Amino acid sequence: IKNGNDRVAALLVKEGATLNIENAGTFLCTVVAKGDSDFLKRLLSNGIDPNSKDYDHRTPLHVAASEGFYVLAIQLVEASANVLAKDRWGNTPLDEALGCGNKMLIKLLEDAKNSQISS
Amino acid sequence: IKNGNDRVAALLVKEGATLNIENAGTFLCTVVAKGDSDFLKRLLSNGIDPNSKDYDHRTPLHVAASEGFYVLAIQLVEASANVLAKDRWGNTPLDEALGCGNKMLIKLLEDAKNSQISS
Amino acid sequence: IKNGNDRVAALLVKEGATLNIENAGTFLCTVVAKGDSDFLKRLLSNGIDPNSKDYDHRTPLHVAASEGFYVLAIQLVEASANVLAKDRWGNTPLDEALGCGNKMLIKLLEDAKNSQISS
Repeated sequence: IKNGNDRVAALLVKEGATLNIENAGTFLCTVVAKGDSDFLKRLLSNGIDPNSKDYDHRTPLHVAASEGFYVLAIQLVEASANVLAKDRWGNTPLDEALGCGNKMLIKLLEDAKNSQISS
Repeated sequence: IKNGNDRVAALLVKEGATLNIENAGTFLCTVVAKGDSDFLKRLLSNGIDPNSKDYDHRTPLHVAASEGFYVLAIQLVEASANVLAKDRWGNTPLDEALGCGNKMLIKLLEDAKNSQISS
Repeated sequence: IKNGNDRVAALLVKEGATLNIENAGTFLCTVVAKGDSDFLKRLLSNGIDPNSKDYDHRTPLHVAASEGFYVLAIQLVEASANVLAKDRWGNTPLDEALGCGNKMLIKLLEDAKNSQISS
């Protein structure tokens, strides 16, 4: 995946390939920090769980809201990985999105959270 | 350092060597999550920064103090680690240790706070 | 174990070896005094008794809990160490940990006490 050769990965997943990595929550949290949107798109194509949390119990929804990224959050919201999960500090990702700002993306995040809460 | 070969590690220090790891703050706070002490004790002997910030600007002192690591906290402050730091939301490591609740850690944090005040 | 050569240590275990040290209780409780975590962890892998009594009939759990060693306490109880022990004057390790004062240690001691009650 990191080499950009997704064609080979199709054969592997057809044979029963599983993407298991230690401390996946930390790995899935630092990818959005670098802004590698293309790299992140291939990750969810492998069926990896996006609800993993780091040592501080922070889902990728928390960092995406704090980072103020709209494109990354839109793809992450499509994965449907929780709506509002309390962290060690006790702050829900929805609350972090409102505090961070970005009303253009805050409304989209709120609508995505409302849709997730409705389901 | 990974295999504990301090004899070989000390040779490189004399001949000239340093630790160049991507996401030093993120990597260092992950080590303290497991709880190993000897692995990171020799790391500080190679000149690694103990105050490196993670993606959430969280010092390893915050990780050690919040979970309840005590023997590791004194090791970190032995490397002149800052104690008046703040997190992304805003919280001092001494306040975080006091918030969790530990008489022994509060006294150690107060001593660290006194050292910072004395400077 | 002294030099950390676990590779050589594991060979002796397979070929047949054991630790025969005079005053095992006195020696073991001295290990936790300095606070090294890697040294005593491999000791339990060789079958050393974690409940060996010292000259004052003090278990290593009492030494770790009284001073405030938390990461070592979970290591000792991982070797099926007794938690309802008594000292020469008479004091449970859970009571000693509670007497010193530690919210994290009290919960761990209560969990250890629950395991002893469940048996």
